Amino acid sequence: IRQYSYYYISYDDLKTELEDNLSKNNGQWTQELETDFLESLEIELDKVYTFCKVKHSEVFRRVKEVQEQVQHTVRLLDSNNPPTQLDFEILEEELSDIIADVHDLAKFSRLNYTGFQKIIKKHDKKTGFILKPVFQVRLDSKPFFKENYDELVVKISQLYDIARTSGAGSDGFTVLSTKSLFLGQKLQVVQADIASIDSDAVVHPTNTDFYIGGEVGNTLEKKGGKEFVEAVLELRKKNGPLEVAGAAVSAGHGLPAKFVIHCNSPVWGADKCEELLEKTVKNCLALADDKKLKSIAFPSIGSGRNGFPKQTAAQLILKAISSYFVSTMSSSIKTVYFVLFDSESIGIYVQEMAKL
Repeated sequence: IRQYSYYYISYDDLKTELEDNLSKNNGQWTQELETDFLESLEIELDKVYTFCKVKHSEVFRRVKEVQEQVQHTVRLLDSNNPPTQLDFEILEEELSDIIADVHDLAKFSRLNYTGFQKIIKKHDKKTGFILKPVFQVRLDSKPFFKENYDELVVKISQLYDIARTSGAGSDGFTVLSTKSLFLGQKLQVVQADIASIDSDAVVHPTNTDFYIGGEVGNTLEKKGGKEFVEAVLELRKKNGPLEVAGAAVSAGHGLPAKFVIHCNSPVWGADKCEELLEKTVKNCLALADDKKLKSIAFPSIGSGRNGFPKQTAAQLILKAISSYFVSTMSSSIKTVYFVLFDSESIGIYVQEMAKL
């Protein structure tokens, strides 16, 4: 049966009134009929307005109750107590009730708003009495709805663009492939200048002395300028040299990135070099979590001048990233970017990501 009141539309009785009065006066209208009709309109407007005001506060009270419930369940887990079957049942019932109310309120508001506009247009046309400006004043003093079609389309189109470009936006870098890990972390292959990527952290493969002359180092220096170079130099003095598989962080001065994570990857052929490449990646991720970062961008570390075969490097890096999020309780990292420039590397990473 539902609450009947959401099915109430003022236009229905207002139309009947307008038409019954027209018919009874042979299609003629009078100031007396106009006075009565404006009274009906004002009554209907107050009815619709007060209803909307009441229902919005009701929704608000119920969502607050919902928040307390879900908060309660989080606190249970924090205290090592299990969420219960009853808790899920109650939460789902409350939510489905709220959405029913929101959905019916949305419909009720739109249809009644359209109603007032349409009954006025009909009235002014059929009667020759121009009521639109006077009723507009009433309508504006009792706001219950506004279409704002332009703003609506703008926002919906933003969501369209975000979803279509897999979250980057069409003006942003290009996302080529996305895979989600079990806990929800996104792995994305992107084509871009890694220096222009505006992730929380960018990874700079380097050596024990923080040499910045590598490919990534160079593009960071191009983008970041003197501030980047000086920041790296300061990090070298403060941190000391980078051990193999070691990582260290500097501020991303002059860079879109907030932080630069510098790592010292092992050389291909060195003792335990594959294991050390994994450790390098996890150490980068650990530092990103340490700074509470939500995103980190890797180039293909190891496969450059360190001489790792591209497929092997990709396989090891993805293995380490997967391992890390399995091991790490409540990581802040939501997205890992793989910033690649050529087709073969893109192909290799896409192939390896599918194997997970």
